Amino acid sequence: SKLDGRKLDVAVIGAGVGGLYALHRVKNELGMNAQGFDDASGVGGTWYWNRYPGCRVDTESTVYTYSFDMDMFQNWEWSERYAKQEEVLGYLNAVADKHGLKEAINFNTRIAKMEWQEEARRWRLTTEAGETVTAKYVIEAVGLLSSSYAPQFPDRDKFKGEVLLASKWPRDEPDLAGKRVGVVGTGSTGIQIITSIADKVGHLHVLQRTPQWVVPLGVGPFPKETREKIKRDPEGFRDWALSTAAVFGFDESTVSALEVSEAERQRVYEEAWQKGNGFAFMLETFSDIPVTPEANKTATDFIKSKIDSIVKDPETARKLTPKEYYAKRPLAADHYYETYNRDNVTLHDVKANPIERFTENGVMVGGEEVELDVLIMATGFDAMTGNYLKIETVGRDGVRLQDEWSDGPHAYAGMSIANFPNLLMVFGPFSPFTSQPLVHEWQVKFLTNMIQTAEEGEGLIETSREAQEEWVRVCQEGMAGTLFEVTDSWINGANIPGKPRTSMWFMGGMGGYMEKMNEIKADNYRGFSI
Ligand SMILES: Cc1cc2nc3c(=O)[nH]c(=O)nc-3n(C[C@H](O)[C@H](O)[C@H](O)COP(=O)(O)OP(=O)(O)OC[C@H]3O[C@@H](n4cnc5c(N)ncnc54)[C@H](O)[C@@H]3O)c2cc1C
Ligand SMILES: NC(=O)c1ccc[n+]([C@@H]2O[C@H](COP(=O)([O-])OP(=O)(O)OC[C@H]3O[C@@H](n4cnc5c(N)ncnc54)[C@H](OP(=O)(O)O)[C@@H]3O)[C@@H](O)[C@H]2O)c1
Repeated sequence: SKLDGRKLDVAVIGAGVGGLYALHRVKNELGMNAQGFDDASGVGGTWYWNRYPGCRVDTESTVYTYSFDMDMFQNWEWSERYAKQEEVLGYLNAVADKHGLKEAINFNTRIAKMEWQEEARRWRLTTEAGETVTAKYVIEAVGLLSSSYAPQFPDRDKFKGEVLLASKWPRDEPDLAGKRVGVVGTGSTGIQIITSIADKVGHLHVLQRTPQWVVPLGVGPFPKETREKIKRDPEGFRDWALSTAAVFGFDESTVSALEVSEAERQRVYEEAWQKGNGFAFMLETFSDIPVTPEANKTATDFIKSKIDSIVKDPETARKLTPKEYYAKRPLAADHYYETYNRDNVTLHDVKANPIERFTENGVMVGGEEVELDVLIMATGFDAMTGNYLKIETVGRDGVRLQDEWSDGPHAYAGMSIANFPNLLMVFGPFSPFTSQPLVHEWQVKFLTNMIQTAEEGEGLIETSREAQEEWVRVCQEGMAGTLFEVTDSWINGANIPGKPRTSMWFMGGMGGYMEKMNEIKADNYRGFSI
């Protein structure tokens, strides 16, 4: 192998949003000998793999975009407000084409192991094919929502049909027309598939373990007026977006739902309902919706009244009504609840009627057979830690990341890990809960500036255990003051049997994150030893 034996300054793991910019920064902007690695055959990460029907971003294309190339930031002709998967993938390919990244990426190359060599001051990487690559620094951009999860029901051998994984959709597009199709899952992926295929399949069986509080997305044209605002001052727009908590293209509300009149609550929620977008409904309306049960109930009572008015069959309306708080990743899709009024859609509550096993012709659900041609798993991810822990990662004195993270992840600022020198993450665990591209850019700029500083001397970046544990503690405390603390979902690991259930996010928003990180940088990179 020509790769075998290669010696790099920087290895970038991943060629999604994070890895592409990380590689551009170290190779093109900083002039380092750097290459990327991805098990995918091309760039795009998320947008390369998730080719399922209806896949689309929930962040407006004004903010789900790079800003580092100011020409593309102001002039890329996004076709609509919320870009579909193919368009995002096309954009990432155009970025990689323009900046010569593909020639510096080793595609179809999975990193199986990385081991710190203290005397050599290098990381030794082993690919799945057994090739050895060394790098002074590793920038790990393997994604928080990249390790697919799907239950394996008994007797799959008996089933004559197809079982598809939405997050690793087949490269040859499946034929769904006229078929009996089951969808397992009603998170963001499931609701996109459901609304995309309901009028194409012969019959759609929605296998719903837990309904969530869906609001409209507001699919529509690209906001020309925001783009005019950007062109006055694209850096100012970028900086404004980063100053918000979620970086979703709006200012979060500072008004408590409980300090206004009932008429104002109704006005605000109706306005947000017509505007669309789940993050806006949860955060642009009032300030305390995911904080107190009383405020949360004003929002869910509103959504419940919509469900009841839309869904013709009352029992179906009740099955679509969650019992949990509105305290998961907020969901949005257009014409969602109306789907259940179709004569070819059946909703199954598979908490009350569990999926028991496969049969020859379908699936057993609460004691009755549901005949299926196709079963689509929209079941999410071993989130946050899944793909980090798939790389055997050996740090100082042989310490294994698998052991360090045995009770949950521990990391400093979502970018470094104590006992793993010169290993930097893009948007790792304990990052802020934000839209990702503009925040990836900010983090990449922060960590590559640390690399450049390290390269002026010894070339060693170590992170303090105490700083890491204090960062983790701040994230735990922030979660513990919200309803996310008492609402199980992938956000706290509860969706994976056996997985530690714990806080894994910084909860102060991007504005608060940057303030903390800038204070750390100003205090001679407190918690880092460079
Ligand atoms: C359906 C879906 C919709 C989403 N919508 C939004 C949205 O609207 N707004 C938003 O902000 N975020 C959204 N996200 C989050 C999305 O993950 C991020 O926006 C972003 O795409 C993540 O980029 P990344 O580079 O961090 O990781 P990824 O996109 O996951 O890319 C990581 C790449 O590295 C590969 N890789 C992993 N391990 C290895 C290894 N050992 N060796 C070699 N290669 C490896 C992976 O296979 C992958 O190709 C969505 C995610 C999904 C799945
Ligand atoms: N529109 C977008 O921008 C978009 C689209 C897709 C994904 N994403 C991102 O990716 C994240 C994950 O979304 P996702 O929908 O793929 O996954 P998800 O939010 O984890 O939802 C998974 C769904 O599958 C059900 N599920 C999991 N295991 C199951 C099992 N054994 N048996 C039956 N049902 C099971 C889950 O029910 P339970 O609730 O009972 O566990 C849930 O309804 C999103 O929250 C979001 O951050 C964004």
